[PDB]
Amino acid sequence: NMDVIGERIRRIKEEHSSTWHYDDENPYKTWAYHGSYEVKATGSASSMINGVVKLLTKPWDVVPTVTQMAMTDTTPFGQQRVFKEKVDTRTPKPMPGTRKVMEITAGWLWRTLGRNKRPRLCTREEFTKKVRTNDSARAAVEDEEFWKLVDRERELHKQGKCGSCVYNMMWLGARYLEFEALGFLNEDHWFSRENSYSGVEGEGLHKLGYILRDISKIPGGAMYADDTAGWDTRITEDDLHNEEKITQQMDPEHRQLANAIFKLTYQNKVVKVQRPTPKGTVMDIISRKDQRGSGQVGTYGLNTFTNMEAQLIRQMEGEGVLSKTDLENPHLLEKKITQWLETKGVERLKRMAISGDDCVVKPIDDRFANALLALNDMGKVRKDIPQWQPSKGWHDWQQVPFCSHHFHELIMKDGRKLVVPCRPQDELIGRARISQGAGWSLKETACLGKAYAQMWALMYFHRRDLRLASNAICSAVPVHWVPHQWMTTEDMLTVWNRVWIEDNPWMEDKTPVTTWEDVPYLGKREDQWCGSLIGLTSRATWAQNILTAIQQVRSLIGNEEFLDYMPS
Ligand SMILES: CC(=O)Oc1ccc2oc(=O)sc2c1
Ligand SMILES: [Zn+2]
Ligand SMILES: [Zn+2]
Repeated sequence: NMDVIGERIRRIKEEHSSTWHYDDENPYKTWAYHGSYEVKATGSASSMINGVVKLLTKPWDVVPTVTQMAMTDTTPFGQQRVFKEKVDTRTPKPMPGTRKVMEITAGWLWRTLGRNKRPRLCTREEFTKKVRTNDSARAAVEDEEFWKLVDRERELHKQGKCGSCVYNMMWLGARYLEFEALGFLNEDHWFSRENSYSGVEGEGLHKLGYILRDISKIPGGAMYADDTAGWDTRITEDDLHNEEKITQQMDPEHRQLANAIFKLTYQNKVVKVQRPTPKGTVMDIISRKDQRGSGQVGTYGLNTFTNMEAQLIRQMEGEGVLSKTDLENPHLLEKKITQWLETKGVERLKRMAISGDDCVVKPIDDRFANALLALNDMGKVRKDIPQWQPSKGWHDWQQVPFCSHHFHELIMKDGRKLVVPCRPQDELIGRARISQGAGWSLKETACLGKAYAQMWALMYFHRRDLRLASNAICSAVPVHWVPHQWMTTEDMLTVWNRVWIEDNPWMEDKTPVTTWEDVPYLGKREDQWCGSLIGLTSRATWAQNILTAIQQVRSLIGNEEFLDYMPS
């Protein structure tokens, strides 16, 4: 406990020797509380509306989901409330047999993931380049020799000590050191689909639907997509020990630094959290030994790894490999587990799409639906369902939720088929109406709106309202103002052809599309089912007079150069 985190706590208290105290009105139940000092609030109850896209989406002024997205509470008041929900709980220890199959599966999964690639340290030059292309963390620290502070803390890590690696709910220094030891998982694409079979790292939203359709071709039962209640809070001490096994593939200098990250920063953590008190705002210093910190490099990759392991074990239980007697058995035999992993594991990974805590799996049959002993005992309890009620799956991949989307198959006029991402339209419009940052000119606000308009033309062109609104936004913003593929000056029909035709591996016929008229929409019934306002008179009035709203935005912007992108 204190031998690992003590030095960090001593430096925090010494820096704030004035106003340091032990408040017993602290609410912490499952975290170790250490002390508090005096800062005052950072955050807001709601953020600003993007006025450009708001002026151009008037019928959605009267939509409750759009209004709610007036940002969440980042104030210390709102910060303490998120803490009560799930962060301040304890996950029960898994049973001894459960712990063993997790260890066996983790060993096999890391060896499979490391079959072609080798771990490596990441570099100051990589970290610096990443920042520039996107005790405070800015683009201003990497040009200053603050790398000597990084250098001094690394020497502590090499001795098994930690001095200043703390996260809140040098800071950039702690995150560089984590990137240095574990950044290879992301930078060398360990969870790409080719390397991990279940992963989708770097695939991109326009590919996820095609992947789901490919999974549907595998013989088996329904497709299951269970959400876990607060996944990051359900990462156990056993989970962290299993994730640590990647260090066995490292060179000793690398192993030493990654072992320091795992033991001192993941399996012992020191956290700052703001709290309101009748005297004001207060920064509390807390610590615990399990759960995952969301503000960390490698959070995504390690969550993907542990979810891959968890879903494999659930497939195991569905197929009869694991029983309740096995999960309780402290002397469980490895044989049947290893044999299943070596004969079936890769085939079973291919039945899954897994992005962090988000998973889709198509097991060999539907026994999986009621295979819940290991899933619950591992702590990955499903959200908003009785603990032992069978999972409900889908027999249409187009109904499966993944990455906050579902995916529609679209027949183009020329007969070729697209697979497009989609979500309830109010979520897309509600997000595009939110800017963040207080001191943002009309120009920066117009550029962000243009950025949303280009994403809509590239990803959501098939929704009638969004293509209209996207065209209206781009007509209202100067053509020469410029805001992953939707941040450029290229003609959006050109970018569309590159993404959906040219570089699309599921499009055999590379024949380019020459007009937006050849770019299809969802069927009208599906468009309305997914939130379209087409068919309402307030939408027809908006569409009919949209040039008026465009010209009003142009009048206020000034005498810049505008192009008309023809919105009705
Ligand atoms: C064929 C065509 O002109 O389509 C578009 C649509 C939106 C848009 O926003 C830009 O910056 S360029 C651009 C082109
Ligand atoms: Zn440290
Ligand atoms: Zn849809």
